[PDB]
Amino acid sequence: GVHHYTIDEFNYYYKPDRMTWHVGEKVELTIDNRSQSAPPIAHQFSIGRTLVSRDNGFPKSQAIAVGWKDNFFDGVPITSGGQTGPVPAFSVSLNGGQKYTFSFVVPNKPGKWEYGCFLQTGQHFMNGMHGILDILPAQ
Ligand SMILES: [Cl-]
Ligand SMILES: [Cu+2]
Ligand code: NA
Repeated sequence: GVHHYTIDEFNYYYKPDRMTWHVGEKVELTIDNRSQSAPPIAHQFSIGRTLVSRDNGFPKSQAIAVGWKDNFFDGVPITSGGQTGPVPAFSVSLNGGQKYTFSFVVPNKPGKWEYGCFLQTGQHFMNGMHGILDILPAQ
């Protein structure tokens, strides 16, 4: 069947912050921006590998996240309401209280992926806004 997954966004973390899918699973994923602040803030949800950070040539106690080198959803056909097809550079951006639901088949990309928010020049990411996606081979 279609498996329903929900990832809630809060300042500055995801619930759940860990998720496990199998290759070939039918997934319907809802990203919901449940920002609790006054005012509430926008959040990003991107699945990728290999973190890119800023560089200025000086060392940092905390590297400033700017994105993923590898997008998990590259080539992955997605359905969301009336639209079907792959989305170039797919990332989910939501104002406070907006949600977005989309469905796909988990691609043959096994192993450890990460999800993250790069907004406010990586301050959300530095504050904890990232999680881990494990892709298991089809049983
Ligand atoms: Cl960020
Ligand atoms: Cu965020
Ligand atoms: Na988002």
